[PDB]
Amino acid sequence: FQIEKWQIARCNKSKPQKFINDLMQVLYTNEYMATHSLTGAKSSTSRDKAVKPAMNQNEVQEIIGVTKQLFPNTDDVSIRRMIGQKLNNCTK
Amino acid sequence: FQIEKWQIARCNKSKPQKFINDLMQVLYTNEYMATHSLTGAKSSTSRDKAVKPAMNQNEVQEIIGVTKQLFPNTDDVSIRRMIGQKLNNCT
DNA sequence: CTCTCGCGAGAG
DNA sequence: CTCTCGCGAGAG
Repeated sequence: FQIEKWQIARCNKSKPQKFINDLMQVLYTNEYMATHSLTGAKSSTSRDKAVKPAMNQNEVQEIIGVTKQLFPNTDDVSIRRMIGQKLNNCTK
Repeated sequence: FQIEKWQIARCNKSKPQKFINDLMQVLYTNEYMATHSLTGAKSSTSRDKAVKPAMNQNEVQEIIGVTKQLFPNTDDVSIRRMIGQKLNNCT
């Protein structure tokens, strides 16, 4: 699993969160992003509810590497939160 | 309100979050940080308990300014989240 | 305390 | 859709 330049060409380059919003939209359906989390962990505030399965960690790490290449001043922890932010803003 | 170099000098320079954690512990008591949020916004979740009041926004901008001088490639909004993380760290 | 991290309101 | 930003479990 390898993100290509033609996928990267379609994505806002002004800001990392904007790049992530565009790239996730190129790679994934809305239904997929609404039903998965970054890590598959239970939310501290979800009691006795379905736990969303994790993204493919190979796809996560490719997403992070491509983002890091275009945004050298963003770091691992920030890009992870940004992928989570996009996933959190998708509804079934 | 101005942050002095003697306060900056007591702080980890390796990572912005470590710097912010050190800097805020030099400026504020644990109990102050325990009981404030960055902006004083009402929780999206716990709507019953009293709302933690905001930090002083002048102090916030002086912290972001001093952070930005040492970590010029960290953006303003990340620094705001890091100030938030450290307040949360005191709860 | 510290970090990571899924979630939510409510206003753009 | 998109952002800011507070809660809070669990492992460290």
